[PDB]
Amino acid sequence: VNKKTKIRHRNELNHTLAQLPLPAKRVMYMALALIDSKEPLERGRVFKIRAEDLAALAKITPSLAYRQLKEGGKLLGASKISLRGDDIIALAKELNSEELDLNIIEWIAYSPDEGYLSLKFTRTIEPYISSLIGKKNKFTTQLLTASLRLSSQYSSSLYQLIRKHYSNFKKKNYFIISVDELKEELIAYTFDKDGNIEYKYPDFPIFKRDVLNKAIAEIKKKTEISFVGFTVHEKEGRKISKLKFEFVVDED
DNA sequence: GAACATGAGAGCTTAGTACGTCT
DNA sequence: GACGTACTAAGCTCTCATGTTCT
Repeated sequence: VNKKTKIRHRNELNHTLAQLPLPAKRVMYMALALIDSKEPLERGRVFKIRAEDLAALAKITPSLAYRQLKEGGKLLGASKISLRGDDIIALAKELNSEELDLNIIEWIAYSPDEGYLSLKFTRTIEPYISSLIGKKNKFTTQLLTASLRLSSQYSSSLYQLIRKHYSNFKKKNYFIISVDELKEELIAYTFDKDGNIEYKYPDFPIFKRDVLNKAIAEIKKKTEISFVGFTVHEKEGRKISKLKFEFVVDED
C-alpha cells in the first residue's frame, strides 16, 4: 500500500526468498506488504492479493500480473522454508506432541474470475514476520516497490544482500564477502544426485560479467540503491577471494 | 602460464508486450 | 476489469576468441 512501503523479515529467511522463482517471489512480497511487521498475526488470517495492485506496483501490464499471480500462487504453495541448520535449533525452541512442517503456505487459492489470490501462512513461518523490533541486525528491511520490479533472480538476491547490510542510515555503507559466500547468497549454484555444490560461473571474470555487472546495472536502474561498486578486498596470491562492496542509498 | 577484463553469440528458458474479447 | 492467445524482448550459461598483467 503506497509507494514508499517497506517489508521486513528475519535474516534467517533470506535464503528462502532467494530460492523462490520470480513469480512466487512477487506474491510473497505483496503478502508481506500487507503485514504490520511489529505485531503478531491473527493466525487464522487470510490475505487477498490483487493482480491489479501487483501490476501498478511492479509497473507490469495487468495481463502479466494475472498470469504471474496465478502461477506464483502455485509455486508458493509448493515452496518450503530453507533452513541450515543450527538456525533450526533457534526455530524449534522459539516455536515451543506434534510435528515440524516447513511449508511457507498453509492454504492458497486463486479465484479465477475475480482478479485475486488468497493465502494463509503456516505457524512455522510466523516467527519470521512478527518481529520483536530489536535487535535491529536480526532483520532485513526492503522497499516493496523495488523488490517487485526486479525481474532477475540475481538482481533480487543482490538487492536483498545489500539491504541486509544497510545498517548506517546515513551516506556510505559497505561490506566484505568471499566469492563463494556470494555465490551462495545469490543461488549461483546447483547440485545433482551426488550430494554437493556445483558453482555456476566457475571462472570469475565470466561470473563478474554475467552476474555481478548485469545485476549491479539493474539495481541502479530500478531501485533506491544509488551507487554500488565493489573491489578485490584481499590478495589470494593470483586468484580472487574476497570482494568489498560499497553502496549509497537514496532517502527520497 | 594462470589469473584477470572484454566481447560476439548459440541455443534455449522466462519475462514482458499488444490486443481481442466479453458482463 | 480479467483473462487468453501469439508473439518479441530480455535473460541465462556456457564457449570461442583477442587481448593484458601479474608478482
